[PDB]
Amino acid sequence: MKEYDVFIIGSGMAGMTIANKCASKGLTVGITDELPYGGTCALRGCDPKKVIIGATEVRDFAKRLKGSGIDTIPKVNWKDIMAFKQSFVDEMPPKVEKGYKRNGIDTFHSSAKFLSQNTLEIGNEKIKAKKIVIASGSKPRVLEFEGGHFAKTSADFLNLDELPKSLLFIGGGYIAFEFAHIAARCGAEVTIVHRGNNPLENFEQDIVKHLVSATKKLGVKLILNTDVTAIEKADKKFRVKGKSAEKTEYFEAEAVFNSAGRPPAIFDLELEKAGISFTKKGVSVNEHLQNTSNPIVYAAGDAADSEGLPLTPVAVLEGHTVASNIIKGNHKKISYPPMPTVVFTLPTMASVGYTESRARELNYNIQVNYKEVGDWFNAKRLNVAEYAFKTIIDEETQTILGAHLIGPHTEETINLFAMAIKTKMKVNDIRTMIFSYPTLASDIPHML
Amino acid sequence: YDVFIIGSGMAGMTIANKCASKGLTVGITDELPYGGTCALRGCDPKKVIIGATEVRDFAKRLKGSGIDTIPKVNWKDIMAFKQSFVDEMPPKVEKGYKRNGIDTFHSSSQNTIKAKKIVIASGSKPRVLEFEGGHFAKTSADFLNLDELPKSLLFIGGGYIAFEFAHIAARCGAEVTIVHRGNNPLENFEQDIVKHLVSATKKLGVKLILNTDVTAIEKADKKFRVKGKSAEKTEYFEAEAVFNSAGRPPAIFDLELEKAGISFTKKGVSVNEHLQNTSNPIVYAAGDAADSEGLPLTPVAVLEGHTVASNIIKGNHKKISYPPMPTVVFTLPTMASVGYTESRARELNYNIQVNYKEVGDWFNAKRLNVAEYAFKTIIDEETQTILGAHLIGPHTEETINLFAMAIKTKMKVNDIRTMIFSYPTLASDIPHML
Ligand SMILES: Cc1cc2nc3c(=O)[nH]c(=O)nc-3n(C[C@H](O)[C@H](O)[C@H](O)COP(=O)(O)OP(=O)(O)OC[C@H]3O[C@@H](n4cnc5c(N)ncnc54)[C@H](O)[C@@H]3O)c2cc1C
Ligand SMILES: Cc1cc2nc3c(=O)[nH]c(=O)nc-3n(C[C@H](O)[C@H](O)[C@H](O)COP(=O)(O)OP(=O)(O)OC[C@H]3O[C@@H](n4cnc5c(N)ncnc54)[C@H](O)[C@@H]3O)c2cc1C
Repeated sequence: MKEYDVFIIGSGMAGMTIANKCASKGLTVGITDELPYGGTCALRGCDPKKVIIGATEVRDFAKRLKGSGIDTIPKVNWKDIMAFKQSFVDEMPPKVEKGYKRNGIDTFHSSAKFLSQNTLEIGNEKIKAKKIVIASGSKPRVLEFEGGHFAKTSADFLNLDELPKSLLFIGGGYIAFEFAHIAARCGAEVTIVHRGNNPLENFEQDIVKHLVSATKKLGVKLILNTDVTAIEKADKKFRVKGKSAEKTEYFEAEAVFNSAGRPPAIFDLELEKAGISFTKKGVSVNEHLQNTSNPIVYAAGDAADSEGLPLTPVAVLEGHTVASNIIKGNHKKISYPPMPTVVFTLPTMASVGYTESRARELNYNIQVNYKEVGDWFNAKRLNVAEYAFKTIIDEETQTILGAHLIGPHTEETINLFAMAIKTKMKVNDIRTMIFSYPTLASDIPHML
Repeated sequence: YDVFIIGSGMAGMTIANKCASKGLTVGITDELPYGGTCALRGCDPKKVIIGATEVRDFAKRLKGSGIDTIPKVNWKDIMAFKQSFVDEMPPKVEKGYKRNGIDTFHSSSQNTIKAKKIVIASGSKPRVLEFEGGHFAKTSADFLNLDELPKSLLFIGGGYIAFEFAHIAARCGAEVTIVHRGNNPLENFEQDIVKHLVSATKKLGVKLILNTDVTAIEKADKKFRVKGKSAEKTEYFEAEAVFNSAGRPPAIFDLELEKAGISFTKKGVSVNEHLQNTSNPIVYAAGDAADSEGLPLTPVAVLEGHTVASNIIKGNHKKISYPPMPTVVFTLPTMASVGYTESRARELNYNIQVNYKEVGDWFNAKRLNVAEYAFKTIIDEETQTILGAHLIGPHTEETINLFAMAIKTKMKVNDIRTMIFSYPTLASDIPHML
């Protein structure tokens, strides 16, 4: 058969990071992906989404200054932005292929299961390897209710030839809200059906409520405390059944979307046939991101049950660590800096570090600064109605435990709270800092 | 009075409000409405107007790529929008001053009303241009008060305001000229970066005239003819309005400084480490009015305020300390800098590593269809910390502050590389720049 130094399942951010890193320290590298090389982020995730959001920002901005110095609000041309998006998606796989060829990396284009501890079924073949890496990331949750198969994926949303006239999103996290915001701004009826009491349960609700507000003003119907129990095909539309505490509601839309959590993409690998430990949260890893059982097996990114948030940069960070323990031997212990996250709605919400309740749960002595500040210059000049913050400061050290933002540019500003946390910067050293002005960053000293 | 303050600017307001809260008697005077250059005739009103232009600019980068129509700026309606900001501010300063037992006065020897300690916070004024016809040239405040936009505009200058205003006017549909005396525009800034703003500014339909001294302005009908001499010719330039964009001397030359023995230069009131005058020790200065190590920025005016306020309140216990002072040119694309230029870090004999790159191909420049994206970082080799960073492209006005925090925190290069940033964002390009 073929022996390999490293064999990697999936050429995503974690797969690319290890493949490139190991191949340039001389090792023989075999990588396989069932889909074109790139990963969820580059082809069907963050990048394509952010491109699309581009044109909506133009529309949103023109709308905000209407009759305040702008007369015509542009309508988004759905056709042209998909093509623009596509030029980014189409270029990335050949770009990762070009690099794999220039690095002595064997490209395989087939799915992968374990046959044994150190062997894999790649199409027909039977590739053994010295160290094997699981970097499969996560997949859409299979909806286990009558009609579940009618619910299109996130990938399908980003590949729409035409924008449907109405869209329902089954979910209550970041994807449901980002895709609702895009759909509505491009001129469709949108509904969001979420099973929980609170949308974006993970985020500080004193921030989330302002996003719910903006989301209603946009013409997006938020349905809470509802389990979808069916999807039926009524002509070329869909009739969605939802059950709440007593009553039953039906909802019609030209397209229904699966916006649920994403389980780790590890359940079809025949893990058990290789003695590899796993949970419902993904591949079980130790402090070296080495499997807790089979020590030839490493995992990184969404496919690993780590303390890492399911974020592109985390997948890279975990990538550098796995590749290091492979190339040199188990020396490096994974260390997480702050993990800032963004919901790419307009207005954006951003969060880094602990929530109020999380910091109390950990018995930290805290100070809380929450403030709605829509009347601050930065919100008023851009005519953005929702601007609010919540900062969590440790009373003992006078450092930041966490920051939670909604308003203009929070996706950027959240990174200054990230750096303040990582550098253990005292609250008074941020207050007396000089920022460029007028800028959103320059409001940070007023948030403390 | 305990404290008497000349000018309710950012420095004036800061010292006034700070002293008044500790139980001191406070007297302040301006001459114009209370607020200062930034709030009423500077940064604030300028940023409001730039908003409308960002819409037009953005709806045009994505022209044919998801946007079909490019909106025209309504000069009247954004003036009105700008004016609502400016008009509501001075009554808001009264409400603060009155709610703290501060005496408001609205008029222009050693300590002559007399008071125990006196503060000079007069800020800066437009340079009086002293050539035949200099008076025709309107102030930058007048640009921000224009009822109507002229059809052509000429800017005498090579600094941030000349370019910021040229960008606005061009985007609003006007033929625009910059006449600069110097060899290079924006001389203080890294030229490896400035050259990219030059490129974009010409692509905008702006004529940049270099190495030219303006010798006259002549007013024929509702036009003006500007005369300009180089090493060769005396080229002439015609425009419905000419603007004074030349540099702002400190606003102290008409206060009769010599009548109080108070040290000054042409660069402003001479101050010590306490921001107390090097001669008269009853006199403190803050802002554009002080010849301090502080750049002429709003936040510097505030920082200098809090030091003067503290030395006055408890006695001379605090020596002014400057953090990194990031500055921005609010053109599109924006230009940003903080800390040392390459040549300045060499002048202080730092052993330096320099990272430059033009990166208009990177995802963040490419997805926004911004052609100009470049950076230049200056790293001290010994400590592996950032001495300076210099940026042009999308969001540099926001991103430059991360370089500021990195410098203040003596953050090692490798810890910026290992940081996790929100993605996709402009901030997440920082570790690639390093
Ligand atoms: C719509 C969407 C938007 C997102 N937006 C953001 C955002 O803005 N910011 C952010 O930080 N994160 C975002 N994320 C998350 C981000 O995409 C992931 O955290 C990151 O891409 C995980 O990368 P990975 O390397 O772990 O997996 P991926 O990068 O997805 O790579 C896994 C690869 O494995 C392949 N594969 C899977 N199973 C097998 C198998 N059995 N055999 C062979 N190949 C297999 C897949 O085809 C895929 O190419 C988003 C995700 C989605 C879905
Ligand atoms: C067009 C422009 C754009 C700018 N943009 C920016 C920017 O984007 N970012 C930034 O950080 N900085 C910017 N600045 C700089 C900023 O305006 C100043 O640094 C800031 O105003 C400093 O405040 P100050 O207290 O020193 O002066 P000011 O607040 O300007 O001065 C206070 C007041 O003193 C008054 N005064 C003058 N003489 C007398 C007198 N004899 N008696 C009584 N009162 C008097 C004046 O009327 C003035 O209103 C800009 C400046 C201009 C002109």
